[PDB]
Amino acid sequence: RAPRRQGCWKCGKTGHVMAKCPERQAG
Ligand SMILES: [Zn+2]
Repeated sequence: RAPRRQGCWKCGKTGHVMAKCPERQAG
């Protein structure tokens, strides 16, 4: 899943997305 949304689809930053961001729930 390439970073097509340019960064997370919630934080708004590259280098990681909503799947790799530091806060993606992950329960
Ligand atoms: Zn991020």
